[PDB]
Amino acid sequence: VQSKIGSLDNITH
Amino acid sequence: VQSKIGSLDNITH
Amino acid sequence: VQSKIGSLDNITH
Amino acid sequence: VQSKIGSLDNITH
Amino acid sequence: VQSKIGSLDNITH
Amino acid sequence: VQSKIGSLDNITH
Amino acid sequence: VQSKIGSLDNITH
Amino acid sequence: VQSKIGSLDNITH
Amino acid sequence: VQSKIGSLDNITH
Amino acid sequence: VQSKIGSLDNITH
Amino acid sequence: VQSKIGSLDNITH
Amino acid sequence: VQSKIGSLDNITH
Amino acid sequence: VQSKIGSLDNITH
Amino acid sequence: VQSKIGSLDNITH
Amino acid sequence: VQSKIGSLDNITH
Amino acid sequence: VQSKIGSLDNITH
Amino acid sequence: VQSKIGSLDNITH
Amino acid sequence: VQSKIGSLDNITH
Amino acid sequence: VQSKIGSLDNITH
Amino acid sequence: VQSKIGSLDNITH
Amino acid sequence: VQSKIGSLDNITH
Amino acid sequence: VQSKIGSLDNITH
Amino acid sequence: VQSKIGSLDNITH
Amino acid sequence: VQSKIGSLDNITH
Repeated sequence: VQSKIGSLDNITH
Repeated sequence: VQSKIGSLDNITH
Repeated sequence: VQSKIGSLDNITH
Repeated sequence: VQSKIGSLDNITH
Repeated sequence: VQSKIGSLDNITH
Repeated sequence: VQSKIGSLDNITH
Repeated sequence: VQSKIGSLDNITH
Repeated sequence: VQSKIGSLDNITH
Repeated sequence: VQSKIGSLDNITH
Repeated sequence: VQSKIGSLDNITH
Repeated sequence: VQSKIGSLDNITH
Repeated sequence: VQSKIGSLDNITH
Repeated sequence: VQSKIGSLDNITH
Repeated sequence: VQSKIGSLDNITH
Repeated sequence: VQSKIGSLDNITH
Repeated sequence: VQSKIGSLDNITH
Repeated sequence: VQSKIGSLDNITH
Repeated sequence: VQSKIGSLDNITH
Repeated sequence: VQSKIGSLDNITH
Repeated sequence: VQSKIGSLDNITH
Repeated sequence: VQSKIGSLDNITH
Repeated sequence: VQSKIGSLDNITH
Repeated sequence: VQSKIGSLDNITH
Repeated sequence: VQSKIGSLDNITH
């Protein structure tokens, strides 16, 4: 509700 | 409800 | 509710 | 679950 | 589930 | 669960 | 009852 | 009852 | 009852 | 069995 | 069994 | 069994 | 079972 | 079981 | 069981 | 179950 | 079940 | 269960 | 209900 | 209810 | 209820 | 459900 | 559920 | 549930 997910998994390989 | 997903998996390989 | 997740796992390999 | 009730009964006299 | 009730009964006299 | 009740009965006389 | 309601599931293998 | 309701499922293999 | 309600599950393998 | 399961009842007299 | 399970009842007289 | 489980009852006289 | 009803109602006006 | 009802109501006006 | 009811109500006006 | 088993009802109005 | 089994009903108006 | 078993009801109005 | 079992097994040996 | 069991097993040996 | 067991096992040996 | 309700079973072996 | 309700069982071995 | 309610069991061995 009225929320934001910027990211969950930011993997740099 | 009135929410935003910018991204879930941002993989840089 | 009215919350934000910037990130959960930031892995640099 | 992630719901909302603005009102149920709006009675005027 | 992710629903909304704006009102149920709007009664005026 | 992550819900909200703004009001149930709004009665005026 | 024995449900998956209003949830998010992210799985990276 | 034994349902998947209002959910998101992201799977990356 | 025996449900997954309003939850987030992130799994990285 | 003879239940009101996940229902909405609105009765106005 | 003869229950009100996850329901909403609104009765106005 | 003959219970009110996770329900909302609103009664206005 | 092996019973007798002589009468039930004897009403006189 | 092996019983008798002579009468139940004897009403006179 | 092996019982008798002579009468229950004997009302006179 | 919720029955009228081997009973006698006498109603006078 | 929800039956009238071996019963006697006498109604007088 | 919730029955009227082997009982007698006499009602006079 | 209002029944009777005279016998079930009559074994002579 | 209002019943009677005369016998169940009558064994002669 | 209002019943009677004369006997259950009548064994002669 | 998977019950013996109002039944009679006689087994002789 | 998986019950003996209002039943009679006679077993002879 | 997995009960003997209002029943009769006679076992002869």
